[PDB]
Amino acid sequence: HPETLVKVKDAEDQLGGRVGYIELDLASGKILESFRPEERFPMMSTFKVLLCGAVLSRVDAGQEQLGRRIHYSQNDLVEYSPVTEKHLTDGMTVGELCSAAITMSDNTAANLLLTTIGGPKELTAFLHNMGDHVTRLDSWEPELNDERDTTTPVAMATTLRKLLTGELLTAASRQQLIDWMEADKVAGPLLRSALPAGWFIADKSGASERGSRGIIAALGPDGKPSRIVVIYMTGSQATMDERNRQIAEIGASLIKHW
Ligand SMILES: [Ca+2]
Repeated sequence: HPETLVKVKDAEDQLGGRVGYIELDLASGKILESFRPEERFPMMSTFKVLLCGAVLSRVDAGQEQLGRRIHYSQNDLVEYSPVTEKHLTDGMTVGELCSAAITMSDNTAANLLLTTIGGPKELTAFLHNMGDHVTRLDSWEPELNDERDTTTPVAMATTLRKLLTGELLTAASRQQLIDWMEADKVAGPLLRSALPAGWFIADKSGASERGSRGIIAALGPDGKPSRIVVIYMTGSQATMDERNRQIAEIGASLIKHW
C-alpha cells in the first residue's frame, strides 16, 4: 500500500545494507522510478541470463548450435548442480544447459557455458561490445559468492532491455531467452508471490548465503511484458526469509500502483 519508493527506502531501513531498484518502460526505455540506480551491487546468479544472451548471439552468428551435445564428467561438477548432476552419461545440449542455468540456477551448467566462450572475461567483453561498460563478471561458479562480479541497477536494466527488444539478437533468439526466464522454477517467494492472475512474468533471481539477494524481471498485465524491474540488496545481516519478504512487498507496491 505505500508508494514504491517509500517501501524501498523502508526495506533498506529495516534490513541494513543497501537496496537498489529501477523500473524501466520496455517500449520507450524511459526510467519510471529508481533508487541508488548508479551504485554497484553483486549480480549473483542474475548473470546467468547475460551468459545465455552471449551464447544465443553466437548461435545468431553461426558459431554455435543450441542442439550441440556437451558431455562432461563427475570432475566438472561444482556445488548446486541439481540438473547437470543427473546427466553424467547422456550429457546436455547447449539449449538444455541454458535452460538449467536460468530456470534452476544450476552452477555447473553456467560453468560449462562459460567454457564455450572462453571464460568470465569474455562474457565481460561481450557486454562491452554491446555498450555496457559497467557490468563485469570476473569469477566462475560457485565463487562469485569489492567491485568484482557487480553491476548497477541501471546498467543491468538497460542491458536486459537491449537483449529483449533490441535488434542485437534475432527475433527467434530474443524469444528463446524470454521463454527460459518465463519458466524460472526457483523465484516463487519473490515477485511471483505478488502477481495477480493473468499477468506475464519472466525473471531470474540471485542470493548469497551471506547478505545479498536480487531479481531481474520483465512483467506486465494481459500476457505481455511491459516493464523491466531490477531489485538488488546487499550488505545486511538479515535472514533469507526477511530478504524474500521485502522483495515480495516491494513487488506488491509496484503492482498496486501500476
Ligand atoms: Ca537508507
